[PDB]
Amino acid sequence: VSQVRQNYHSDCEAAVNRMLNLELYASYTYSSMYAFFDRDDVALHNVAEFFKEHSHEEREHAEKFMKYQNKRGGRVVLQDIKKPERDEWGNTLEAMQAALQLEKTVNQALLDLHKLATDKVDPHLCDFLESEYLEEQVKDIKRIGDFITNLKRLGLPENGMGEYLFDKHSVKES
Amino acid sequence: VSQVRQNYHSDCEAAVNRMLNLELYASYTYSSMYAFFDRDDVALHNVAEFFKEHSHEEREHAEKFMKYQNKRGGRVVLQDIKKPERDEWGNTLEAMQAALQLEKTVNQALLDLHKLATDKVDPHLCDFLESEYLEEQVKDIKRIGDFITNLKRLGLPENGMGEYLFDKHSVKES
Amino acid sequence: VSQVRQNYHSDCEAAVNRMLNLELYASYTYSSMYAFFDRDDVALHNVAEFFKEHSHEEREHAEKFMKYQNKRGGRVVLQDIKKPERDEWGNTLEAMQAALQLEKTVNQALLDLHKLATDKVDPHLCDFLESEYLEEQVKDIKRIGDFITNLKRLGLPENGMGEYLFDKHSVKES
Amino acid sequence: VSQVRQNYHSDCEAAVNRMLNLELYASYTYSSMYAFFDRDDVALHNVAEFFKEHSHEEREHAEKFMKYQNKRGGRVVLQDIKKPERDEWGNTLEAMQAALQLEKTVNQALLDLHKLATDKVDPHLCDFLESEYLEEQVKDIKRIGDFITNLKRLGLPENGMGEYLFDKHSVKES
Ligand SMILES: [Cl-]
Ligand SMILES: [Cl-]
Ligand SMILES: [Cl-]
Ligand SMILES: [Cl-]
Ligand SMILES: [Cl-]
Ligand SMILES: [Cl-]
Ligand SMILES: [Cl-]
Ligand SMILES: [Cl-]
Ligand SMILES: [Cl-]
Ligand SMILES: [Cl-]
Ligand SMILES: [Cl-]
Ligand SMILES: [Cl-]
Ligand SMILES: [Cl-]
Ligand SMILES: [Cl-]
Ligand SMILES: [Cl-]
Ligand SMILES: [Cl-]
Ligand SMILES: [Cl-]
Ligand SMILES: [Cl-]
Ligand SMILES: [Cl-]
Ligand SMILES: [Cl-]
Ligand SMILES: [Cl-]
Ligand SMILES: [Cl-]
Ligand SMILES: [Cl-]
Ligand SMILES: [Cl-]
Ligand SMILES: [Cl-]
Ligand SMILES: [Cl-]
Ligand SMILES: [Cl-]
Ligand SMILES: [Cl-]
Ligand SMILES: [Cl-]
Ligand SMILES: [Cl-]
Ligand SMILES: [Cl-]
Ligand SMILES: [Cl-]
Ligand SMILES: [Cl-]
Ligand SMILES: [Cl-]
Ligand SMILES: [Cl-]
Ligand SMILES: [Cl-]
Ligand SMILES: [Cl-]
Ligand SMILES: [Cl-]
Ligand SMILES: [Cl-]
Ligand SMILES: [Cl-]
Ligand SMILES: [Cl-]
Ligand SMILES: [Fe+2]
Ligand SMILES: [Fe+2]
Ligand SMILES: [Fe+2]
Ligand SMILES: [Fe+2]
Ligand SMILES: [Fe+2]
Ligand SMILES: [Fe+2]
Ligand SMILES: [Fe+2]
Ligand SMILES: [Fe+2]
Ligand SMILES: [Fe+2]
Ligand SMILES: [Mg+2]
Ligand SMILES: [Mg+2]
Ligand SMILES: [Mg+2]
Ligand SMILES: [Mg+2]
Ligand SMILES: [Mg+2]
Ligand SMILES: [Mg+2]
Ligand SMILES: [Mg+2]
Ligand SMILES: [Mg+2]
Ligand SMILES: [Mg+2]
Ligand SMILES: [Mg+2]
Ligand SMILES: [Mg+2]
Ligand SMILES: [Mg+2]
Ligand SMILES: [Mg+2]
Ligand SMILES: [Mg+2]
Ligand SMILES: [Mg+2]
Ligand SMILES: [Mg+2]
Ligand SMILES: [Mg+2]
Ligand SMILES: [Mg+2]
Ligand SMILES: [Mg+2]
Ligand SMILES: [Mg+2]
Ligand SMILES: [Mg+2]
Ligand SMILES: [Mg+2]
Ligand SMILES: [Mg+2]
Ligand SMILES: [Mg+2]
Ligand SMILES: [Mg+2]
Ligand SMILES: [Mg+2]
Ligand SMILES: [Mg+2]
Ligand SMILES: [Mg+2]
Ligand SMILES: [Mg+2]
Ligand SMILES: [Mg+2]
Ligand SMILES: [Mg+2]
Ligand SMILES: [Mg+2]
Ligand SMILES: [Mg+2]
Repeated sequence: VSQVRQNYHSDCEAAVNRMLNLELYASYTYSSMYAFFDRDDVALHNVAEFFKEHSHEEREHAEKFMKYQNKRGGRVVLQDIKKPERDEWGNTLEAMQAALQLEKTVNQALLDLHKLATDKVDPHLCDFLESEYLEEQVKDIKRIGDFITNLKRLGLPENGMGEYLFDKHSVKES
Repeated sequence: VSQVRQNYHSDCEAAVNRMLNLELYASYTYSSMYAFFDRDDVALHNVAEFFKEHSHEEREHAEKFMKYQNKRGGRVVLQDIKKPERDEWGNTLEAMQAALQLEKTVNQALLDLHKLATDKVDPHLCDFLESEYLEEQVKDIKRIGDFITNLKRLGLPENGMGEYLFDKHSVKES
Repeated sequence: VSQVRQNYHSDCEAAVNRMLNLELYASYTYSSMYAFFDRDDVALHNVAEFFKEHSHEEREHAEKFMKYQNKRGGRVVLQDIKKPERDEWGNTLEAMQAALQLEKTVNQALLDLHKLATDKVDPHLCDFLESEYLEEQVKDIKRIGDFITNLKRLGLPENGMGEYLFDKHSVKES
Repeated sequence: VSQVRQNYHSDCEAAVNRMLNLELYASYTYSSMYAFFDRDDVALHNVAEFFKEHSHEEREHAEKFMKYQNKRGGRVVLQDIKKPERDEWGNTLEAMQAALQLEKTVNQALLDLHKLATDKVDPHLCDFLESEYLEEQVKDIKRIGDFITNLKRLGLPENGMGEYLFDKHSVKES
């Protein structure tokens, strides 16, 4: 084994690799949403830039797992990054609903990894997840939920003026 | 009696304690409104922060009565702070209507205390109410009335776009 | 359930509401201590301001639980804030002893909530308590214990000069 | 009558002259206390300077009544300023007790003048007293009461160390 390895279970090492892949998958889905809202026949540029920023965040999340793996003496093993589930995202409401589900999927994987780390008595991995992932996850889920509530209030999907107003007032001006 | 006490009637001392409690009650009601508008299924954050700020203002009002009591040689006597009348506040219009009524209730108590102070020939207490409470009360009542007029103009409760616009333009961006 | 809710047990939601109430109760007790030490026949103004500051801290603690509740998709439910156990607090030693007991009561409730969160496998709630509450609690308990030791050294309750000196040197000049 | 005179009763004019004299009397008493604490066999210089400052404040109070009289078209009429009741003031506790009584005597005269102004339906004079005199009076009475409580706590009159400590910590370093 690696000269640095201590209290790091093979199962946790493998699960970290799977989590890395999921972060990259999430990044790619957000990239797709960016490209969709940038289309000339969609043209909601603040929404597009919101998703582009989140795509970058998720890739940073992935890189943090790579660094973590090496710090513990595990070995990064990469797999294909699967393309997103859709090629087009409907409108801001449909995209935000998909984002909420994606964030909850990522959250569940993080919680499952915490359970595994707990089972294998790995407090360093528990701390890493709690300090770097779990709270930012709850914050993102809350933000997207708040957005969905406002999109519904604004009459999405039917109310185009509502969708226009959301892009101008609810997401940061880019 | 207290060595500082002069021209301070027992009835006024007691009424100041009751007014202190009412300020704390008002604070707590505004706290509840803050928490409601912060819910993910309500998500009107500028409205939420408006009510949070008012909750802090009312607690400051209460503390000013505590200080006043001691300055005159009266004794602060606290009672339970009753929970607010509602657990959920409907929407921005319903909440603002409740706020208007609350501010008028507080105003009536201040006016009643002024009547008592006048009856007991206590010009210091009259001045305190006039200089620190009565005008700020009229200003807050006017502000909330103006808000209600605009919420009705915007089609509340039915018009969700109107409610969204109020939160963006009528209350301070937080 | 709330669209944001994930891995949040009803028992934990309820316990967070109870903890919120306890924070408000603690705030109110400290408010009472402030008013007592501000009396003309007590007149220990640095001690008074110490308790006023702690009253504000506890209310901030309460507000942080409200925000937490909403972030997780729980619902804030408020109850009456009970008045403090005493109307007068004796002297600086008696008040500090009551403060120590209060801080230990709050600490026990936080520890009990951590046990519940652990039982329900909620690492986000565990992290929240550990990162935002448990250490600041230990620090406050240590500070108050240190104060009590010094008040006893200074000859409280009998030694009025000792009590005067504590207010001038041990608590921050306000 | 004076070309400016309007709604100013002769009784109020006379009472303003009497109040002016009382302010000058209070100033002179505080001057005497200053000189006493400046004695080489008393030598409490921060206490001395406290009383000197208050002597100046009272003379400013007197001058404000002179200005007021002329603003309303009344005529300033001066009488002898009687010497203080004592030639020596015992110690810090005795002096502060005399100061408390003096401030309450001045306060009673201000309250009596407010009653007269009310009886003669003079809202300008009522406002003047409320805005310029009554609250600063309550503040000074509270401050002196707080001092007396602390002097007693410090073991005055017998405890010379207590008296020394009061001069160093309770009154401003001059
Ligand atoms: Cl290992
Ligand atoms: Cl181990
Ligand atoms: Cl692997
Ligand atoms: Cl496959
Ligand atoms: Cl999808
Ligand atoms: Cl598709
Ligand atoms: Cl998903
Ligand atoms: Cl985090
Ligand atoms: Cl939003
Ligand atoms: Cl609509
Ligand atoms: Cl705008
Ligand atoms: Cl009285
Ligand atoms: Cl009177
Ligand atoms: Cl009462
Ligand atoms: Cl009741
Ligand atoms: Cl109501
Ligand atoms: Cl309700
Ligand atoms: Cl009401
Ligand atoms: Cl006002
Ligand atoms: Cl408005
Ligand atoms: Cl409408
Ligand atoms: Cl859940
Ligand atoms: Cl789970
Ligand atoms: Cl509950
Ligand atoms: Cl009960
Ligand atoms: Cl107690
Ligand atoms: Cl009691
Ligand atoms: Cl307790
Ligand atoms: Cl902490
Ligand atoms: Cl200490
Ligand atoms: Cl001792
Ligand atoms: Cl006239
Ligand atoms: Cl007239
Ligand atoms: Cl005259
Ligand atoms: Cl004579
Ligand atoms: Cl005398
Ligand atoms: Cl004499
Ligand atoms: Cl006198
Ligand atoms: Cl004043
Ligand atoms: Cl003092
Ligand atoms: Cl003594
Ligand atoms: Fe992520
Ligand atoms: Fe994410
Ligand atoms: Fe108020
Ligand atoms: Fe108010
Ligand atoms: Fe706009
Ligand atoms: Fe607390
Ligand atoms: Fe505390
Ligand atoms: Fe004066
Ligand atoms: Fe004076
Ligand atoms: Mg090797
Ligand atoms: Mg392996
Ligand atoms: Mg495929
Ligand atoms: Mg842990
Ligand atoms: Mg953290
Ligand atoms: Mg994030
Ligand atoms: Mg995320
Ligand atoms: Mg995340
Ligand atoms: Mg937000
Ligand atoms: Mg007494
Ligand atoms: Mg009474
Ligand atoms: Mg009830
Ligand atoms: Mg005013
Ligand atoms: Mg106001
Ligand atoms: Mg108000
Ligand atoms: Mg008010
Ligand atoms: Mg306005
Ligand atoms: Mg729903
Ligand atoms: Mg439940
Ligand atoms: Mg009870
Ligand atoms: Mg920490
Ligand atoms: Mg603390
Ligand atoms: Mg604490
Ligand atoms: Mg604490
Ligand atoms: Mg320390
Ligand atoms: Mg003429
Ligand atoms: Mg005349
Ligand atoms: Mg004579
Ligand atoms: Mg004033
Ligand atoms: Mg003054
Ligand atoms: Mg004065
Ligand atoms: Mg005065
Ligand atoms: Mg003071």
